[PDB]
Amino acid sequence: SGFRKMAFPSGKVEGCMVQVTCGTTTLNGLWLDDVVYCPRHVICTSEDMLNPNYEDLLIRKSNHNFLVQAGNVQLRVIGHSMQNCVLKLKVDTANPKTPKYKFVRIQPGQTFSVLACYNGSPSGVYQCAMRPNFTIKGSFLNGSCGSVGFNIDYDCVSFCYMHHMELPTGVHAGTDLEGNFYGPFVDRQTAQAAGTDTTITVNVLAWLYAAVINGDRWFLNRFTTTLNDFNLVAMKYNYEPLTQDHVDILGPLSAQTGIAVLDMCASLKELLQNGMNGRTILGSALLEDEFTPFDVVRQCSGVT
Amino acid sequence: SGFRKMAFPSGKVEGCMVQVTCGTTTLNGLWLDDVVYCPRHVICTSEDMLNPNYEDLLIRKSNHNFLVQAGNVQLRVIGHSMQNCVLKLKVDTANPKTPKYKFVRIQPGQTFSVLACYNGSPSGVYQCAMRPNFTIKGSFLNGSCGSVGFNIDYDCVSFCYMHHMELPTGVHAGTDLEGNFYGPFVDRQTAQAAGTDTTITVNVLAWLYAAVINGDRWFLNRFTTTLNDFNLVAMKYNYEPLTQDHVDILGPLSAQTGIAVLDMCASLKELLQNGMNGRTILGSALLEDEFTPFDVVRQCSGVT
Ligand SMILES: COc1ccnc(NC(=O)Cc2ccc3ccccc3c2)c1
Ligand SMILES: COc1ccnc(NC(=O)Cc2ccc3ccccc3c2)c1
Repeated sequence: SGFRKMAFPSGKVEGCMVQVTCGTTTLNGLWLDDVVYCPRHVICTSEDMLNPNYEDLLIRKSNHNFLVQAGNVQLRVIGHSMQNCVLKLKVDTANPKTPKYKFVRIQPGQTFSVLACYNGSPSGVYQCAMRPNFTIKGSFLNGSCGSVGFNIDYDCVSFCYMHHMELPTGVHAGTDLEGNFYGPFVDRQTAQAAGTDTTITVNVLAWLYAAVINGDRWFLNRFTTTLNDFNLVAMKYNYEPLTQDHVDILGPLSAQTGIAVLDMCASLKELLQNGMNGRTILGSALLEDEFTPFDVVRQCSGVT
Repeated sequence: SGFRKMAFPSGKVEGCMVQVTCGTTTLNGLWLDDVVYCPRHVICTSEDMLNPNYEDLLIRKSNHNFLVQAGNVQLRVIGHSMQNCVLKLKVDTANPKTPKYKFVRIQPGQTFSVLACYNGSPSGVYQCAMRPNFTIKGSFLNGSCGSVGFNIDYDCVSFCYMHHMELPTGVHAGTDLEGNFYGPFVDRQTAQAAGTDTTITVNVLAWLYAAVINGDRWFLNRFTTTLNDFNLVAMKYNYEPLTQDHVDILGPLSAQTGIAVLDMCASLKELLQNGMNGRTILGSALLEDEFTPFDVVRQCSGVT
């Protein structure tokens, strides 16, 4: 037993991290096959960020202006293009460490592991979730743009995120590996306030089921509720509406503990209205929403 | 900006994980050079665990009784020995993925990354800390024994922990890579209640400094304290005593924010006596003690 925010092993992804420099700007790039993916703002000078015209800026750039370095060996750039907000640098060498991969655009509420990088070097790995407002609460400094978010399906790396921006609230913005930002964020140095960050209700329910599996059962009561009654209380606390599909997704957790989904919703309603009263669940004093029901089932079974 | 429980990249460690089977028991092993390290309880049957005599049990075992598998290739065991609570299986092949390494016995309060494994396969990575009572709050299931705890000094992996036991409270027990358990734990299926788990005060101070760096300054007050006055309040809340060495360790964080260590102790005293009042610090509703001051400085600087 035990419950932790566990990230996927980062080994396969580490073998893909490279350093991309353009002018005085160095950031991280994802080297897959003979392509290096990186946030297109690598071409901007700090003044250009204020109101950038990426196509105009990119006209002044040639292949030899992008320095790509995998460890300490320099890679030769033989082509460059812009796809949405990512530059794809075709190199003369295919990454021999390229794992089996996919580019996925994840749904809000889904989780992924981040391999935070500086100068093409992996520094740390941690778990994140795409918030319902399309921001992520990561840990990024200057030099971290180009860090990637990913999941692993046994041996296939599903890249879902690339870090590009820090927002005024301290949260982060990024794109899928096709250069499209999640949400309404643009790669411009302008204040882009995020929307209301709602709670991923299904994830909280999955983590309350993980808490039951672990031995923390103080919050379980003798009450039940209905989807409609639950959503009246969830809406008040900025919780995402609960659907029958969410109830079905919770199936293996509801069966494992023997506790009905609606019975757990009733316990969540009482935690929302009455608080934790100084108590904790899985060592947390608040309701955790960054474990999808898949993460909980995986951790409480034995998947690798 | 942003603050997360970040683990070191697990790539170097993944290349060392193998599966060790003995009888019907399969667990994980650490393959470094021509040696495979594993918890010696791999030789026990579930009945043997009740009161094991490891030397007697190990007499009935030969090299051919230990099955070592690195991925899907079988490794040949040409020697076996017991060192404290770890079996060292000498194999005929040196691990070509062996990174530069060290075996360290960490101090209580120190942190490390865990690469949780099942059948020699890495499943997840997360950060842990050695509690002052020598337990860890990990996430382990059956098949996870032999999972390792480690730190990385640029390119050198310092292995500090090997998972062996789950304790009645749900916490875990393990050994350093020389087979000595941290704490008074023994590899026997007997109830071994842990001692009082105290709070690593210095780690909470480092994480309160990280919170200031991040923009969360609500808890900062106009008060100060002395080491002796702070420790009177810390003792009451089961907090570890604060020494001048802890104050010195906090140096780069105290300089970075400009806030004296004793001024931050005063804010910690008010958080202890008055609680959080429904507020949060770095998205947590309780005082986090699993970021050493080194982790905080590292995350709030740019180390890889
Ligand atoms: C390379 O350029 C990058 C990289 C990463 N993040 C950014 N972010 C921004 O510029 C957005 C921002 C953030 C905070 C503000 C705070 C106040 C007033 C405006 C603000 C605008 C730019
Ligand atoms: C291979 O053997 C292993 C592996 C991992 N953990 C264990 N742990 C134990 O046996 C200790 C324990 C835990 C919980 C109890 C609860 C009640 C009564 C006694 C208890 C004893 C043994």
